[PDB]
Amino acid sequence: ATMTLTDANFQQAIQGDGPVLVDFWAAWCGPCRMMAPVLEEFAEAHADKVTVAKLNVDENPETTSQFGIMSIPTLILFKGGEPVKQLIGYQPKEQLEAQLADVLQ
Repeated sequence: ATMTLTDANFQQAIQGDGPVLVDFWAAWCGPCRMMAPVLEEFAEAHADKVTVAKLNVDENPETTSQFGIMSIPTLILFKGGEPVKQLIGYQPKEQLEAQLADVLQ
């Protein structure tokens, strides 16, 4: 699948006609430093059923600003440019994969 990306490629990911998990963390956020390793297992667990596309939020102001993406750790799931769902805060796997099941199903 996809992997870590930057601003001009955020778009070129989210436009795609498949589950693009955009994995918003940042270089300082205490809980995102603990969710990022949780989100490494959450990459592996379905690694080619979903794009996972991790980035340091501050580097991509584009469309981050539009969807209120200062609440990091944040996880938007896109396809076709359309965010079908958006999750925030350190959810465990059993809550994340449950909420996100509506694209893993």
